[PDB]
Amino acid sequence: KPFTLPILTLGELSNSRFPVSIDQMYTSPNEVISVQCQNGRCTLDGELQGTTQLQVSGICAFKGEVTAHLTLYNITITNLNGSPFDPSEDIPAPLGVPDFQGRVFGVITQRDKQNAAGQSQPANRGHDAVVPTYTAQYTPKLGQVQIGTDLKVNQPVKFTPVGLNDTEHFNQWVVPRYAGALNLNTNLAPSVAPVFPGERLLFFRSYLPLKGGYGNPAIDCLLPQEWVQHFYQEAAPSMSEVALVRYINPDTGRALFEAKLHRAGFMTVSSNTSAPVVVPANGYFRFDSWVNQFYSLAPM
Repeated sequence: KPFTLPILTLGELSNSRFPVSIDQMYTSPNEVISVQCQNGRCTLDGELQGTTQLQVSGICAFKGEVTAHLTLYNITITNLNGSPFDPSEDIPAPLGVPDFQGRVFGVITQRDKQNAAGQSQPANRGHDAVVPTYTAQYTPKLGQVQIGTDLKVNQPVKFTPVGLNDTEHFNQWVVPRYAGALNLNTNLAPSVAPVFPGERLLFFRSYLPLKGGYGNPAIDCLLPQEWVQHFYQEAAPSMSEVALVRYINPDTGRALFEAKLHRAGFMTVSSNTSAPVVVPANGYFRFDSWVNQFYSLAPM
């Protein structure tokens, strides 16, 4: 089966590491030469990796049960489908959980498991919450995270992400210790990097909302969520380690620039600057052909 990309403009692409629309394509800073994010990870032949799952509503979201009220609550997390999480499962953590250090802001909602006498429907409550992912309390692989905001113990919760609380401790390329400092992370999607001098990573960037403070925080993903979804659907065999892709202006049919789309599921370009890529609104990538690591990209 021939490999393809979905046909989607930048305005039709979603971030795979936070559930928001893409704002820009962006070339990696000089300091960012290797990354190992765990959401938005998928091989070109459709194998999801890391903590990647298919639903936008799963990205940086989680479900679980409140086990303790301390402003702070301990949550025993489940899989997103509500089934109990088995730490023995060969994934880094429940699929969808945040893959970066930061203070994730969203809303925790709670619907009671049973109805009160005289009520035909369950009681509900919900509150703003912060989920720190850089502290020892963030141990989703051990089945527990801590949130700060009442909430009932042993009643199920949903966390809907909105943005970051603030930029304190926001390091998008530092993978959390999913099982705490005593345990190595396991079953990680591998690190990716340019290996051709003068190439750098090409990111799909979103500027996340903030609850407060100064900032315009960026989260960069390797693949849009729709690309992950498409690759999984097609399951097209990869015929080499590198797919040459070109960004097309559809009304002219001309290629504006070219990029390497690597088998592991990430892109590199030939560029000397870290900056937003300025492109027409109607443009999109198209698969050209399979090449190899020695192929030299035209400067963009």
